[PDB]
Amino acid sequence: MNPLTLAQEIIDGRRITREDDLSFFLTCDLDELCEGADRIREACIGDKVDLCSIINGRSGRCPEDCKYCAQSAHHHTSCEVYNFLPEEKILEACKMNESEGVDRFSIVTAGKALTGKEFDQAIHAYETMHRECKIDLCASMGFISAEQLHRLHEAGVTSYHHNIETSRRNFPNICTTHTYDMKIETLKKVKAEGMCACSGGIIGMGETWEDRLDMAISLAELGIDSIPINALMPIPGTPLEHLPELSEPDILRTIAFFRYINPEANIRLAAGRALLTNDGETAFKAGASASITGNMLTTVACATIRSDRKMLADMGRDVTPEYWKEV
Ligand SMILES: C[S@+](CC[C@H](N)C(=O)[O-])C[C@H]1O[C@@H](n2cnc3c(N)ncnc32)[C@H](O)[C@@H]1O
Ligand SMILES: C[C@@H]1NC(=O)N[C@@H]1CCCCCC(=O)O
Ligand code: SF4
Ligand SMILES: [Cl-]
Ligand SMILES: [Fe+3]
Repeated sequence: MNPLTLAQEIIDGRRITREDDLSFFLTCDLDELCEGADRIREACIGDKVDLCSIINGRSGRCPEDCKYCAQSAHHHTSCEVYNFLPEEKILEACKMNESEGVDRFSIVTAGKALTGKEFDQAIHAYETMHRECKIDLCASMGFISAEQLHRLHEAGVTSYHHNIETSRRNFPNICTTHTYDMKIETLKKVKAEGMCACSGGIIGMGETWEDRLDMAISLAELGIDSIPINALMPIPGTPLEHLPELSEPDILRTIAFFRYINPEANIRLAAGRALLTNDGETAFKAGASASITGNMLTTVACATIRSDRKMLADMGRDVTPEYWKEV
């Protein structure tokens, strides 16, 4: 077995399982694994690169203890602190991302879960966006209930984001206040609601190569539709502030095997894209088919949205959103 023929087999319908020799993806040649991942992406996704965007709808004060997170109240960081934003600020950002041609937009909230009056405020914001704007809609709100997921879906939200973060084995080393099992339960609810599930995690936090493979396999078993691969941005004041940043070859290997293991998913670049040369150009040629663009939650964009769209179009990818296709 070799990466080039294995990519052909997957194009022709083979699917990697937990019982396959996953160590192959660690020992095989990187450039061949990238080439094969790009071919799998071309066959299963095609040339569209889906671009999404986010707003930090509620910043800081989270009681959870995730070791990477700027917004955990267990850490003293530079993060802004505010309760759920006024609707006008959300609509301003939605309209801006639509003016720039982004495919979808998400409200992302710090906290264990968004509940009660602030949840109602989010719903109202989605109703206004669904009425006024053509850009598609996502939410990332923590451990919400099935009834809340249905309310989001009825208001026009089509994807729910809930990252597994790390492998099951490594999860207790990153967070003690909630569990990996709790993440999987939310994801099952997202699928039962008929929404797209967007779930990935963070690499470079000290997890092993085998943990990264287990993340990829676990998301494949769930049928996850969109998989954000964040490289750690070490945040000053958090426990992980002094971890070394990942190299481009290590990120590319990860993107590529996530593509082999999740051939039909959008493998999506997310935080840490500045670690890649040319703001991720090579990753789009190594299995990635989607990216978050523009500003993140407490850190700034690696480039403007326009720069990302021009880079992708110049390499021959399609970045025209559906709402700009008039005829
Ligand atoms: C989506 S959560 C917000 C909603 C909710 N509180 C939750 O945890 O599901 C924000 C996402 O940002 C990513 N993230 C946070 N801090 C990061 C960092 N320093 N480097 C890379 N990714 C990070 C994590 O993967 C996390 O899932
Ligand atoms: C929510 C978006 N979806 C995802 O998987 N990561 C994004 C957020 C990245 C945050 C990077 C660190 C920060 O800005 O605090
Ligand atoms: S639950 Fe979400 S906001 Fe809270 S510390 Fe963890 S990643 Fe950050
Ligand atoms: Cl756990
Ligand atoms: Fe603490």
